[PDB]
Formats: sequence, C-alpha cells, structure tokens
Amino acid sequence: LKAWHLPVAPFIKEQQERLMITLWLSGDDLPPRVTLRAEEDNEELSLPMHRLRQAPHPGVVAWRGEINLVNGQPRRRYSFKLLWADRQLWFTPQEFNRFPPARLEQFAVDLPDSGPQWVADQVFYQIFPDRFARSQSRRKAWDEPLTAEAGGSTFYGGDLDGISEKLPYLKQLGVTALYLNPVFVAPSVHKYDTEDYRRVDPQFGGDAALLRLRHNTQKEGMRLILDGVFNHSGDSHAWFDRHQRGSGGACHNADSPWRDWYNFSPEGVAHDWLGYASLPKLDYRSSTLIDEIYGGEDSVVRHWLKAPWSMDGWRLAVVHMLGEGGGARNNLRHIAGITQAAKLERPDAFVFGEHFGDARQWLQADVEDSAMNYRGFTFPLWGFLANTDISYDPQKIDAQTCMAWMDNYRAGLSHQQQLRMFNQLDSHDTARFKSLLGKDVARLPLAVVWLFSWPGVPCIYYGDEVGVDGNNDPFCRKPFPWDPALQDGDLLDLYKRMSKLRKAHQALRYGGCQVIYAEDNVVVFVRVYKQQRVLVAINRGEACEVVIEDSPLLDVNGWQLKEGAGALHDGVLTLPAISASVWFSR
Amino acid sequence: LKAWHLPVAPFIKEQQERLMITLWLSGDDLPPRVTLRAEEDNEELSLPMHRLRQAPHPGVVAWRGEINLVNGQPRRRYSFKLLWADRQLWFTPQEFNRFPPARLEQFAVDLPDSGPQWVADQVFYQIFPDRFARSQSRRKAWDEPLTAEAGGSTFYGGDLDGISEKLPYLKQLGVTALYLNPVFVAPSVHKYDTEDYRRVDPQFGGDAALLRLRHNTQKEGMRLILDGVFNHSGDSHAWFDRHQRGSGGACHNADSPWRDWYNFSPEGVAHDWLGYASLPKLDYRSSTLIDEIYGGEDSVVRHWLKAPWSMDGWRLAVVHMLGEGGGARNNLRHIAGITQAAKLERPDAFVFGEHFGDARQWLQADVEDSAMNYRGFTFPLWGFLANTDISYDPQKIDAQTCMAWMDNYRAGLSHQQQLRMFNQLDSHDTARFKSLLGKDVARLPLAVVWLFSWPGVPCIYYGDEVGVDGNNDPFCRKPFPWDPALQDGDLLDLYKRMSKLRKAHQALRYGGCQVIYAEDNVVVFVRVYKQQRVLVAINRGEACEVVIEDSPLLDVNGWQLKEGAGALHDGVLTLPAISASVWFSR
Ligand SMILES: C[C@H]1O[C@H](O)[C@H](O)[C@@H](O)[C@H]1N[C@H]1C=C(CO)[C@@H](O)[C@H](O)[C@H]1O
Ligand SMILES: C[C@H]1O[C@H](O)[C@H](O)[C@@H](O)[C@H]1N[C@H]1C=C(CO)[C@@H](O)[C@H](O)[C@H]1O
Repeated sequence: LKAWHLPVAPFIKEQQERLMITLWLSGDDLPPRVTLRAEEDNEELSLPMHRLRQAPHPGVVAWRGEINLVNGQPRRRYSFKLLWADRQLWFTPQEFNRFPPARLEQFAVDLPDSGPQWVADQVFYQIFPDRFARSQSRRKAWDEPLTAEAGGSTFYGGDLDGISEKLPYLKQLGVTALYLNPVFVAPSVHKYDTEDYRRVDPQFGGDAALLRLRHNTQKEGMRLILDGVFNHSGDSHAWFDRHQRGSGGACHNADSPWRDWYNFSPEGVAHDWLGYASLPKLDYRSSTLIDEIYGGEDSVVRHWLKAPWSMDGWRLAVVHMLGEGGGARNNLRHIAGITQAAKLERPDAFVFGEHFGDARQWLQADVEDSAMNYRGFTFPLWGFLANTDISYDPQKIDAQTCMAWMDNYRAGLSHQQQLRMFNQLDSHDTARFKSLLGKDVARLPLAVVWLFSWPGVPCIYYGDEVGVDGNNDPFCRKPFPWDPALQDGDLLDLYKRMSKLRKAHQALRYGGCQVIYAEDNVVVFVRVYKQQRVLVAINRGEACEVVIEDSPLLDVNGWQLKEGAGALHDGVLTLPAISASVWFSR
Repeated sequence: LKAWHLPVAPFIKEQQERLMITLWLSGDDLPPRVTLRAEEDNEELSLPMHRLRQAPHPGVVAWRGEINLVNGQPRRRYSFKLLWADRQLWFTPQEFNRFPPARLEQFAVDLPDSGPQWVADQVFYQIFPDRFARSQSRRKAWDEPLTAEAGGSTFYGGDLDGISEKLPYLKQLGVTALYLNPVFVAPSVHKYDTEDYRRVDPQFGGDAALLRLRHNTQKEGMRLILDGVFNHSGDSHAWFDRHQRGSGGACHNADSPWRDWYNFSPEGVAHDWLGYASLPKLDYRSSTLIDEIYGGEDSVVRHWLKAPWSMDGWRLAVVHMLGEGGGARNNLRHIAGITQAAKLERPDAFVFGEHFGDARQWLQADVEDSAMNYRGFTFPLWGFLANTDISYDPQKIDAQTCMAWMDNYRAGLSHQQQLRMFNQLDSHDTARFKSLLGKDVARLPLAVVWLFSWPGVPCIYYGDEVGVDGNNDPFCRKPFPWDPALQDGDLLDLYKRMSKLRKAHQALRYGGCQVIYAEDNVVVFVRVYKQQRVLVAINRGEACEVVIEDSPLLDVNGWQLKEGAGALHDGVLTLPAISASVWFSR
C-alpha cells in the first residue's frame, strides 16, 4: 500500500470558497472508501471522498474531497482515513498511522494566509554589526586575533554605513533581506544589554546611519529586520539604572517610576536572564510596561515599524522566557501581543522568535510568524553531518533518524509556516558550523545546498559564505575577511549559485517537501509545486549507488542537473562521495 | 539496554525546594554519563546526574539529579539524555528516542499543584436527569420503549429529588461525585437549548430541588458538577428570543440589548452549533457577554459556584468551539477565562471540557483542568475491545497499537493532569458500550476493570452498572431499570468491587502507570506509588500464557490477587479467556 499527498498543488486547489483535496493511492488492496478528516472551528469533520475516473499517474488511484472555506478559522488541518470492511488506516505528514494522528500533527494549509507572504521569496543574511564592515569615513584593529578576554568589551569598529557600503557585495551574493543584531544604545559590543530602546548606538553610526541603511536597502529592494530584546533590559537603562548614574532607577529607588517593571526578591536581588546581573528581567504584569513595549501606539515594537524607520519586522530575543513575575508566566499572551502590535503598525510585518528549543507550542498557537529553526533544521544537520548537537555532546544519527527528526518537527506546522521558518547553519550564539565539521569539513557544501532547498527561508550568518570559522561565542564573531586571499572563493560561488537556483524555481520557495530516500549516509527529497519538481540528493559518505523506486512524484518529462556531480538514470542515483546534487524537472 | 522512570515515588522526591529525580538503567553497555534535561521558564537546562552507590533492585543502576524549584513555572518537564563517547539516546514517556522528544511530550510533574486535588479520589457518576429516577411525590411512562420519534420532546419524568432519594444506592455503588446533564430552564428534555442560565427547570423540581440535592450530597460527602453550556444558547432564550414570545430579542430586533451577543450573516442567518438553528452561537467578542458568562462577580460561571449553590465545578459543553465572530476565534483565552473565574469563586473548583477530539492543545496550555477523555481512553477501548470508533467505522487494532495510542496521548500530560482525566466507556452522546461490543459482550467486564485502574478519574454513565444498552442518542438515554429483575446484578457487583479496590489502594488514585506487556490480545500494566504496586492483566481473547520478563518495577514481596481468575507464578501469567485480573502487591 502506498499513499502520496502534499499541502500544495497538484494535490490541493482552491475554487469558489472550497478547498479541493486530492489523495494518491497505489497498491494491491486499496480501500473502497476514504474519509477526509477535516476540521471546522476545532470540530472534527468526516468528509466523503470519491475516486477520480482518470488516474493521475500510472498505477495511482486519486481520491478527492472538499473543505468548505466560508466558515471556520484560517488554518485548515486535515488527514486521510482509509476504510476497509474490517479496519482503517490513517495517512499523515508522517506516513501511515495505525491509530489517529495528533490534531496538531496533520496536514495544514492557512486559507486565508494572513502571514508575511514575502518571507518565502527572501535570502536572509545576519550581520553582527561590530564585526561586518567599517564605513569609509569612521578598540582592536581588524586583523587582530579574537581572544577569550573581555569578549563583551572588544570593539572592531564595524558600523551601519559599512553595511550600506557593502550592499553591492550582498546583492551579488543573492541576499534580499538583512537581520541585524541589536543596534540600540547599549554598553556592550553585542548590545543585548539595552540602555535606550529609542536611539541607535552612536558606535554603529547613530540614528542617521540606520536611516541611511533603511533608505539604501529600500532602494535595493532589500528587507530589514531588527533584533528586539524585550525579555530583559540592560542594568544601565534609565528604568533600572544600577550604577545610580542618573535618577529614578528601579534598582535603588523603592519609589522609582519603573519599580514595578522589574521583580525583586525578599533579598533585594532582581530576577535576570539566567543569572546575568547585567540583564534584569522585565515584569509584564505591569500595565505601563506592556503599553511601552507593545501596547501603545508609539510603543517600542511599533515605533521602529512606522515612518521614518519603516522596518520590516522583529527578531524576538529570548522570546520563550518573556513574561510576568520574574519568569515565563503568561508568555504566550505577551508574545501574541507583541506580534499583534507589529501587524497593526505594518500588516506584512515579519515577527520570528529565537527558539533554541522546541518552538511548536508557540507556533501552533500562532503567537509569532516563525522561529529561528534550531530544533527543526540546525541541530538535525549538526547531528547528521557534524556528529554534534546544542550542547556539543557526541551525536550518531543516520539519515533515517535525521529525516524522522526533521519531518516530525514540521508536521506540527502548516505549509505556510514551514515556508517561512528561519533556517541557518549557525549564528552568533553557536560555534561556526565549518569548525564543528572538524575533520569532515568537506561536508560543508552539502549543508549549503541543504540550507537553500529545505522548506523555510535561508539565513546566511555573515562570513559563512567565504569560509570563516571559530568556536562558540566569543570566537564565532570574527571580523569578516574582506581580503579575497583570506576568502574561500569556491564556497562563495556555491552560495551565489544556490540563491540563484532559489530565485529561479517556484518549488524551492513555495513547494511541498517529500522525503523519498533516507538510509545511512544518503538523504533524497523532492520539492513539489504544481508541475515543477526539484530533486535533491545528499550523500555524507563515500561514493554509492541508490535505487529510487518508481514514484508518481518523480514521473516527469526529464531531469536537468543544476548543481553537484550526481547522476540519475533509470531509477539509479550515482552519487559521488560527500556530494549534494540538485535536479530541476524538464 | 533498559530504563525505567515514572513521574512519582519512588522515582521523584521533593526536598528543601528541590525535586530529586531518579532514573533506573540496566544492561550491558550503560552510559558513563546521563544528563537530566529539565526546563526553567521554558529554557532547556542540562542538569548533571550521578550514579547512586546502592543498586535499587538487582541488576539496576540508578542515576539521580535535581531540579531547583524556587524559580520557574509550576509544571516541571524533564527527560533523560544518556551519553556515551560517540552517541546519545533519550529516555521519554514513550521509551527510548533516537532524536530529541517534543518538549510537550516529556515527563512532567506540577509543583506546586494548583489543580483540584480531590478529583483523583473520586468515583464519578453521570446522570441524565429525565431518565434516572422519579421522586416519590412528583410524557411517557417509565416502561414505555424508547423510540426514534421526537427524541428531544419525550419526557419520562426523572427529577433531582429522585437523585437525592437514590443517594443510598449511589453510596453503595461506591459513587463519590455526580456529574449532571443540564438542569437549567430549557424547552427540550436534554436541555442543552438553554433558555435561562439563572433558574433550574421546574420539570426537574426547580431551584428548591437542586438546593436539596446540593445539601444532600454535601451531607453524604459527595461532589456535584453541573453541565455548563456556554458556546451557544437556545433560540428561546430572552437574549435571542426567536419566537418573539417576549421583547428585546437579538433575533428580530436590530436594536436588541443583546444584538452583539450573536453573529448574523449578510443574509440574516445567525451562526449556530453545527447547523442547529435552535442553538445560536454566542459572540465572545462582546465585552458585555464576557462579563455575564464569566467576567463579572455574579457571572453565570461564578454564580452556581458561590453560596447557596456551592457547586464543585463545571463540565464545559462544546468547550473547543466557544469563541468570537461565529467560530472558535480566541478559543483558548475564553476557556482560560472561564476556568480562571471559576477558581476565583472556588479555588478547588473542577473545570473539565467536553473533547470528542484531541484535547492536548487545551490541556498543554492549562486552560482547563481536564477533559472528557474520549480520545485518550474511550476510543482506544472501543477499538481494542469492540472493533469500532467515534464514527462507528470498523477498527482492527491489537494491544501494541492500543497501548501505543493510550500512552502517546498521556505523554502530552503531566502526572497530575493524567490523574484527573475524566474517563468513561460511553456517555449520553455515544451508543452504549455494551451494545457496541455486539457479539463480544463478554468483554464488558474487562472494560470495567480497565476503567477503574487506568490513570484518571472514572465516571459511570447512569445505568451502565446494571447492564442497560442501546444505540446512539436517542437510544442511549433509556430510563434506568430500578427492577432488580431487569438488572445485571453480577455487573453491578463488579462495579462495587472495583470502586472498593480504588478507595483501598493509593496506586490506583495517585500512581504512575507503566505498560509492561502489550501484544495481540493481552495488555498488562502496573500502577506504581511509593512501595505499592497494582498489576492489571487484560486478555480479550482465548486462554493463554504470557511470560513477563523480570522487571524491577515488579520486584515485590509478593502478589495478592484481588479480582479476576488470572494466576501469576514464576514470571508466567496464566490468563483465562476474556479476562481481567488485578493483583495488589504484598
Ligand atoms: C541576551 C542573550 O539572548 C539573546 O537572544 C542573544 O541572541 C544572545 O546572543 C544572548 N547573549 C547576549 C548576552 C550575553 C550574556 O552575558 C553574552 O554572553 C552574549 O555574548 C551576548 O550576545
Ligand atoms: C449541545 C450538544 O453538545 C453538548 O456538549 C452535549 O454533550 C451534546 O449532547 C449535544 N447535543 C444536544 C443538542 C442536540 C442538537 O440538536 C441534540 O441532538 C442532543 O440530543 C442533545 O443532547
């Protein structure tokens, strides 16, 4: 028995306030009935399906049903209940299930989609401003080695006009969207110890440099996302003012105008971020704090989204811990509130959250558009390709396990959510992925191909594309090497080619995703959008041949190889050692 | 490799604001390190564990760690990360996992537990008031057969003083808590078409009869839960007033004081419950509607919870669809609001929701205490024992699948949530389970044993205990046969004995639950609380012998058989055909 379905054309078609749903089946004991299990306002529905007279592909029987769209919430969840005389079987994002799937692990399509539809067309690039580029006309020097000493106090001098001036490089790289680390007034170099949410830190060029950057990116058609740090302030902020270098500080004034914006124990110690005293945690019980951060018309969240700043959204730092009373009490309401405020100021605003852990409860409640997809994308690859994980603990997973992991996670997400998940191989909070591969550094191009072809929006971490390496923070924030002698020019070109493949093909931006093969060293999946197919074959080990069973998903006119040295012929994949290949259908 | 852990003593112990956590391991290639993956305010933690010098059982190595309780939210989620030099493996509620478990499918213990701790000590009994008992001093006659005609208009005359008068029968049955179907003024016999939330329907004896019932149950130490129907009103309610048999109705007055409490289309048709025009749906966008239902001090939810009514809580009818704008928009906020209001009036109030489907998103967000556990308890048994399901579609699942199903569902719930899940074999909205067994009716006692020994609180559906049967509503609401000639007296006695076993043994009220064996016809599980063990063996088919491997969970002084004709000796279970046995440890 075989089944196929993806939450996208050719399997679904919207027509006259109905969502038509098509299931493919093949095999020797097909169910004489199939029920479309759908859902309206959380009520499970049993919708009849009927066989189509015409086979869509050789040996395949298509069943078709219909979801009425006029009622019910935008997110439409569904699965397939195959019925024989004596038994039943479910078809799900995670293949066949002998007992019913979880409601939150069904196929899901958001209709209407009120999310930021532009995100799926982007290539993102994350910039740690101090370490990217100095402007022409502007404390360590650029070539001085990064050391473990005083990580938070060492400034190399990168600034925002440096980014503006490097926009032609980013354009040629294929970048269409920037995510900046914090830029607001803060004493440190990473600047997550915020001192003024209302001003750009002059060390990066002040408010004028960020306005120029906003103008310049608009001119080039590039989106711009700011780092929003709202779980905690810095202890130098006027609200907290630990060093009494001002008046009215919550820290040393029981009568401060912001005494209730922080939580102090019966010992006097304020609650902070994971025991970092420089980062006192904000108490979202306070109705005045809520108004200042997101509630009011000129709250911090909306401020940088309205003119003149007109930012395209917010990365939410430590989104999972924000809440009341010193911890994450009422976390989901407040993150929903932040997102709601942002979409009020800008309906197409992108709001994604930093989630090192499992983001599904946040995303399944729709309190944010997306997450930094560490759990669903990054760590599976650290495991499969680099033998490591979030804690740098040894990891030994084969392709079966890696794809069970990746597919299980996204089964909790609608198609539209999957398409805008924020995927990267590393960040300012992890060791460089190049370094993590260790002796297996020749696998790095596999990961770059995978980054641009797995569902979600890819984000290059500045410098990855030219081969910078280093261990975890502090050593992952090296100055970007602008000397081509210090650049991996071959790696740069692969990044260029992948972003070109992405712009070129709708399936890599909008397409469903079906894992076709996943055994030991080899992963094969296909992206699927209308008649278009994109086949990707990853081999982390030595040369091998793999038979691909006839799949109606792969029944095309022909395949044109676009990247890598793999060869597909008569259902046999010839894959060189440590390779990734991408075929486009003809 | 083997592992054991349950979210209860002997595996966990709270001491000096720390939660101590113990893992059992056995096998030939044990991990030299184990990390306790815990969570504080949603931040994943890596806590070290250390081997205990003393083996807790032969061949078992114990690791122990510690969760700091002074910070973080009440619900403490955790799992075990076994680490070797080259690889890792997770231990979870669902056995070993090669990739990390979902955050919401870990072990979880609620500390402090702010839920209704009395629920786990209860035996519930659900009464459909018209069909239970007529009072001594009071339209069909009691012995007239139930027909398909005019189901909603046929009254047999049961009333609340009938229940009061039958309290000695319920006491002897072992019942400690009642759940009543709706009793408020409504035209129908089931009375889910509410006309007045503020008055008891005189057909059941009016307000005086319910006060007597509240007094009488208090006198007998019995709890009392009312059916709260807040997703929709009846169309005869004054607010809606479809038949203009009053003034000010939302239905026929664009200026009604409650026009905004209902949602009308640009056609004039109000939104209702699943196309039943007699049940117009309430619009929880309205700030005045929110205040009347749960927001205000004398709102409907709090009204029946304060004196003189002093009810113990609310069953929430159609809890999953309640929301704004004609559908389930903002459903979770409003159900949280209802529960919050109830616990404000009565801190130990029990609020559970009607969930035919998958309740996990509601329970994982803690918007309610519990659910009618159709998905986690009822339908697995309909499948395993009666070959059917929610849609009365054929079902063929063996013990492996049934227990994978039951254990997967509860893995999404903390220990405390599992203990108060509202388990029943049938209800006023399903065919009688006795009828569903069809030719396999001899399996009915297996299900009764299972109802009283699976985690959760059992609820007898009135008449089940004496063998009434019938198909789905209308035929599942027969008049209760008070003639002992029409009663299955042997079935009645099993119910009595099971509720006695439950009162007698802490493990059946508080205990963890570990499935030990689940192959084909046979299910074996053990409830576990401190040194106490309760072993349950269910065999749905012919006589068989089953070997039980040595389990440290089963290493006790001895076993005393308490119910059924099974025999345990030297790791061999001798199980008669179609049997259920319960052993208590010695
Ligand atoms: C605020 C934190 O969470 C956010 O979400 C950022 O993503 C992180 O970078 C993170 N750390 C910042 C703060 C500290 C702590 O002292 C430093 O250790 C880091 O270098 C620095 O970046
Ligand atoms: C309101 C509904 O949901 C609640 O939650 C109850 O649990 C159900 O019983 C259910 N049905 C009631 C209403 C109708 C519909 O016309 C009748 O069909 C039923 O007989 C009657 O009981």
